[PDB]
Amino acid sequence: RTEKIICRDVARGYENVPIPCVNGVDGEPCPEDYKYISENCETSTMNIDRNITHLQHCTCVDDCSSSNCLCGQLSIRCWYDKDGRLLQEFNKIEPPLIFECNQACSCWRNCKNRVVQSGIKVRLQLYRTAKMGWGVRALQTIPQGTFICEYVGELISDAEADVREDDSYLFDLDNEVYCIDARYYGNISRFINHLCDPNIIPVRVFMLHQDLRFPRIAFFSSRDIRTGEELGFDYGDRFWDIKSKYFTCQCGSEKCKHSAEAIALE
Amino acid sequence: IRTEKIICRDVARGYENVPIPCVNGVDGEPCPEDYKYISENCETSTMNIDRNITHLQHCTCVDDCSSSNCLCGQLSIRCWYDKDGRLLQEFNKIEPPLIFECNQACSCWRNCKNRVVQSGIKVRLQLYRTAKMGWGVRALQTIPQGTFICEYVGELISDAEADVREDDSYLFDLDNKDGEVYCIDARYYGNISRFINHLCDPNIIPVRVFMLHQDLRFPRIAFFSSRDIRTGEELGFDYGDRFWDIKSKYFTCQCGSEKCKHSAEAIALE
Ligand SMILES: CCCC[C@H](NC(=O)c1[nH]c2c(c1C)C(=O)CC(C)(C)C2)c1nc2ccccc2[nH]1
Ligand SMILES: CCCC[C@H](NC(=O)c1[nH]c2c(c1C)C(=O)CC(C)(C)C2)c1nc2ccccc2[nH]1
Ligand SMILES: Nc1ncnc2c1ncn2[C@@H]1O[C@H](C[C@@H](N)CC[C@H](N)C(=O)O)[C@@H](O)[C@H]1O
Ligand SMILES: Nc1ncnc2c1ncn2[C@@H]1O[C@H](C[C@@H](N)CC[C@H](N)C(=O)O)[C@@H](O)[C@H]1O
Ligand SMILES: [Zn+2]
Ligand SMILES: [Zn+2]
Ligand SMILES: [Zn+2]
Ligand SMILES: [Zn+2]
Ligand SMILES: [Zn+2]
Ligand SMILES: [Zn+2]
Ligand SMILES: [Zn+2]
Ligand SMILES: [Zn+2]
Repeated sequence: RTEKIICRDVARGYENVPIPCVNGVDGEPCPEDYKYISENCETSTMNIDRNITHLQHCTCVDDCSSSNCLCGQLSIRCWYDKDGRLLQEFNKIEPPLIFECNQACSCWRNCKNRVVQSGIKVRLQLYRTAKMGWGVRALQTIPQGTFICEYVGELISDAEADVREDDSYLFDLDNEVYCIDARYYGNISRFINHLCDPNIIPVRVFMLHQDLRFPRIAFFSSRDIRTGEELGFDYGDRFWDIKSKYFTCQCGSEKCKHSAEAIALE
Repeated sequence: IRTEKIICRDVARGYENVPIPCVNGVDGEPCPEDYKYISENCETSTMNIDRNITHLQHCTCVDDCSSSNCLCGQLSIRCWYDKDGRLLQEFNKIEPPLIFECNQACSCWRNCKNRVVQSGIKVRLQLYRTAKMGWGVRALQTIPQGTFICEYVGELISDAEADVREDDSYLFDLDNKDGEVYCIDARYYGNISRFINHLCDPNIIPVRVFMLHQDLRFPRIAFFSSRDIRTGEELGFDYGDRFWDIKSKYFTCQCGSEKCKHSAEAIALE
């Protein structure tokens, strides 16, 4: 069975690079039961605080590579090396909040503290997996620490999330608590699966606003990733505690945490 | 015999598609820094802009949105951009129509033909010291008629706020004929447009445009060339008789055109 290219770019040109879709596994057509968006949307009054005088910002006259950058200090330090990658000493288990530079900073748009706001740079592909439906994999080697993509979707309150009947695309910001629901509106990140041996991590980031209701979710590689490797992050125990009553994990890792065999041993 | 100095390689600090340098060959005035350059409109208090994605009108096109089926074109009466991204010749240059560009709710691609203003500055511009009008903006290249130049960017404020500030040197009135009145004030936060002088023989026109939202209270202001512009020519638009009927009480127009309407030479004729 050939691996049919079925969409040249599921992002319709909204990302820096195309995201093709292929399926060499079954007959499932290119997913179209959602609206691809590259940035978060709202479907009720959120009124994100965008008051430019409310932004904390830096006064740097360099490239914001020094430890005196206020934006870096709000992040404990700027965690981006010279190439835009997270430092090796970055805490991949309890990631800090990242405050990037913004439109109030005196620095230039290309300073060292602007990785997530500059968008996707790696070649990704939406593909049909063997056991998990659609997935996302790398079309290039990706060094550890590289920004992959943002979890983009519909901004909704925790109360609205509690009413909705499909939480398969719901990312809880864990702040009043708000969520990103990618069920109806989403980007490439809604197709990234759970892996008990993840290779990307979510990190909360502020960029062009600092409304603490709405951190933005940035995925970075937690290790070097080989070409063709599926991308995945740890959906978390709360997800699998709820979803256990319906299905079990198919990641096939020797340290799988939620497989039938694994849960049966409990 | 003063030589021209380059005093900033990009007043936009890299926020635009292209750098916008500033030069002075006229006096000792340094690069203006009494404002904050921003590439997009800002808020200093809650405007409650309607950004509900389900309120967007959008098209269902699969092509490059060049057909008459495109709803976004229809909302503008038609799509007024030609294949090159220029406003059509028959486009009304007096009371122009609202332009509704395609948006994130449309099914078309980000590169369709109805996305000129949201794609940003493409022509090469220069901030320079004029002889009689302070700073101005001039073209570094030929600019054919109909080309998008830049957006009037600044701080969104209410009518009542504008009336408190009593300073319209950098104030653009959106002139919403229906309901709530808002202004763009580029005094404190602005982009290259704040530096565009008034000309009695103008070569650009402002056009109200909607892009990522369709809150009719907050059209965005897009400047397009109203004629072919030659390299070196200062850009300017007609500030409007209302501006001068207020300001001529204080100073006269220095555009120096034979068709000047606000000169001292012409102020004694009527
Ligand atoms: C589909 C999306 C992946 C599953 C999704 N993850 C998250 O919400 C989530 N929030 C957070 C993290 C993570 C994985 C972190 O790592 C840290 C944090 C960003 C601070 C907060 C999820 N978990 C759920 C639990 C119950 C009901 C629905 C659920 N959806
Ligand atoms: C300094 C900024 C350029 C002067 C500025 N122009 C405008 O507001 C303005 N609005 C409009 C157009 C124009 C020039 C149009 O061509 C048509 C339109 C876009 C529908 C509405 C101005 N004029 C004023 C008159 C009185 C008090 C303050 C003022 N500010
Ligand atoms: N490790 C996993 N084991 C089994 N199913 C998974 C796993 N990870 C993701 N899934 C499936 O994918 C859903 C989560 C989605 N966000 C991921 C995209 C999904 N695979 C799709 O094709 O749309 C889950 O509700 C599961 O149906
Ligand atoms: N036609 C004109 N004649 C004389 N002064 C003008 C003319 N057009 C603009 N100006 C001056 O520039 C102001 C408008 C500004 N938005 C333009 C930039 C301004 N020249 C500056 O140097 O900052 C006016 O209040 C005047 O001070
Ligand atoms: Zn800095
Ligand atoms: Zn900063
Ligand atoms: Zn910076
Ligand atoms: Zn597993
Ligand atoms: Zn269309
Ligand atoms: Zn459209
Ligand atoms: Zn379109
Ligand atoms: Zn004049």
